[PDB]
Amino acid sequence: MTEIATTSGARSVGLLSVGAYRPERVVTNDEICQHIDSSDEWIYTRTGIKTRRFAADDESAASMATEACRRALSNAGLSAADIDGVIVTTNTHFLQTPPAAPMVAASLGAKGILGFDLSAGCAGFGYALGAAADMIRGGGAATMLVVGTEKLSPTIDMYDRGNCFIFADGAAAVVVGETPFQGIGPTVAGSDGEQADAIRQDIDWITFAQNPSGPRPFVRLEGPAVFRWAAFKMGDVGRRAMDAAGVRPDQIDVFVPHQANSRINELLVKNLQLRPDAVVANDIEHTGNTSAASIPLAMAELLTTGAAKPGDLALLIGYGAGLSYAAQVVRMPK
Amino acid sequence: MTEIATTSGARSVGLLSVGAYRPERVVTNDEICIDSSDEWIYTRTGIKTRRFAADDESAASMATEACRRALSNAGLSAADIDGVIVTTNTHFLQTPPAAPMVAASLGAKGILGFDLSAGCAGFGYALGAAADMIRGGGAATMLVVGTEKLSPTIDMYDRGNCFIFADGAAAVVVGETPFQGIGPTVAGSDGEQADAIRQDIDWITFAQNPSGPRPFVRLEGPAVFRWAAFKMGDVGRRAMDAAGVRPDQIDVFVPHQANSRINELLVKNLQLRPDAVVANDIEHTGNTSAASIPLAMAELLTTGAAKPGDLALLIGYGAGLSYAAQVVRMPK
Ligand SMILES: *SCCCCCCCCCCC(=O)O
Ligand SMILES: *SCCCCCCCCCCC(=O)O
Ligand SMILES: CCCCCCCCCCOC(=O)S
Ligand SMILES: CCCCCCCCCCOC(=O)S
Repeated sequence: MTEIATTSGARSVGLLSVGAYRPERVVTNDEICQHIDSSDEWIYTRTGIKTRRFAADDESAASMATEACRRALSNAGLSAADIDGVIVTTNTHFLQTPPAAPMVAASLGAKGILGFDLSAGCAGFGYALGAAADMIRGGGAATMLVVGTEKLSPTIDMYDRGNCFIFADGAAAVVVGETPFQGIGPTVAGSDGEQADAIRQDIDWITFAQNPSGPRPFVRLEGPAVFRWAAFKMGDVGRRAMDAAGVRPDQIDVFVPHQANSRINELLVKNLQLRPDAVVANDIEHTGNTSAASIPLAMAELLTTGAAKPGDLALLIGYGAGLSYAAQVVRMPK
Repeated sequence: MTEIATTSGARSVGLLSVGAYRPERVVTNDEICIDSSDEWIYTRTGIKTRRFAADDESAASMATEACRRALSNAGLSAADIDGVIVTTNTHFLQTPPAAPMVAASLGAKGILGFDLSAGCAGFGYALGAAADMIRGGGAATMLVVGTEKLSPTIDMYDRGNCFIFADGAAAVVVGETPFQGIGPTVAGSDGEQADAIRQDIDWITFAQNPSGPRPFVRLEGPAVFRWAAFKMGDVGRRAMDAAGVRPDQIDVFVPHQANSRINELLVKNLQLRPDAVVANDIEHTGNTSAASIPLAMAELLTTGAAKPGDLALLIGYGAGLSYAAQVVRMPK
């Protein structure tokens, strides 16, 4: 009797730019050997990390996202008024509400634009990019920001000899809009809810809030279990992502896995059967693991250093918390 | 150089089914006092009773229950679903996310998913994101579930809001339909009013100073009333417009169940048919935030007021100052 209208947008969409923010404070391996019993040698060998970035007390996941978003637009040659919507992916927004997106949009002077927060561990970016590209193609928006942002510092147990030296702070943003040629492939994603406990906050905020003066929550990590899972399962994931995009492994110029751990990633590369000269992102060396923020920060570093060029066929695999993953083939931004 | 494939899913996508979960325990107006009354609370809010989830229940647990039912009503098993989006404001864990757990609990542990946070516009956005993913080729059928557990967030001395919030979850199955079943998403926000609805103290600042006060949900009634009542009429007009439907065509208005008086003014402004049906689940459900709309859809469908395939305007509004709207067809 009646018909609901249907819309459509751009066919091809891509990473118009990347913009990275990294906090002033550089915390060395040595400067954590205080509260733990190990060396710089030890930490570096098992993780790949040399130094990491720590945000200041007044800095936040939303402030850092804003400064990243600000830089992204500059690199894309656009102002806030060109943006139709922003998606924030984070694990360290410390308010159940309000969301971060609207605050960010307002900070940048695009106060009324659409936006939500996407939470999916370190698969957030892959999912957010997916949703963005999907929204623009459907005609929901034309140009979008997607920003991985993280203030992990406050959640570290400085005595937790298993993960204290892994997490760090930062934010990086990309611009997604119409492009001459297809620049973002299909999103390949999934989960493993059974191993949800592998990466977690040990105490929920409500339990804690009812008994405040007792032990406070921290980020907890079952290393071995997350290693085995990432290293033995993401190899296939990436192949599903290349297969979807219709690309051979030997065509990937740039590998940007989530910066969880250097050993893991090394193993992922060998598995994926890439070219001997594919550029594998290793930002983790001086950035540390920045969760949902890692992939875009990885991209930015590879471009800043000139090891990757704009237009390079890249493969992104995000993996981590909740045991979730998201992957896709893209063209390098900027 | 080298091509990247351009894929495409099914063009037309709708709501196959709705499924609701509401906790056992009924908390009556009387069972909460501040300095108020049954006739006081019903006048400003439209609430009579609300439901509270038990101490062993969660956002995630209710979501699963809701999904499981949505799945039953769809005539589908968890193996038919390609992904789940959980929209919530009360999953009290920074990580891991709720979606894979719900996925695990449903018995489809492998499927994709995430948590989408956008105040009470969460559902509008999550529905949008779903249809978009299905139309794009990344999923054939999906669950969108709104879940909420606001009981522990409420401050019993807050004469402004303590009687407003409740617990509950409701999910929908989205998938290929003979005709277009989800209108174009119409959304936006007002960042400059982020504090209108907020958690007064962040979790870390609280954790670093536990001898101070604990966080609670704080609300600026007046500012939230002005905004919602006098802006969301336009949003409704923009959503009906995108859907290529006239106001006088709408069978069912389902605004977010924030406040009956807000929603009362909205209906007048929207200039719908005298016989348009208005979501009032709030009377006995209360404000369940990101879950209100699907709950209201299920309540209307259970009640007979809304039939399957009715034309329904959805308008989600709330925290962050975020809004999301669409014209959908009624499921089941
Ligand atoms: S993919 C990496 C996810 C782990 C970081 C998530 C944020 C910290 C976890 C919460 C810790 C806390 O604040 O208690
Ligand atoms: S759109 C509804 C806005 C209020 C619901 C958001 C969750 C409650 C805020 C958190 C309060 C707390 O810290 O417990
Ligand atoms: C002593 C070995 C070092 C631990 C290796 C496990 C690394 C997994 C960290 C992944 O966390 C995420 O952010 S995901
Ligand atoms: C000026 C009269 C005040 C009435 C109280 C307003 C209630 C606002 C409820 C907030 O809705 C949300 O879900 S947030």
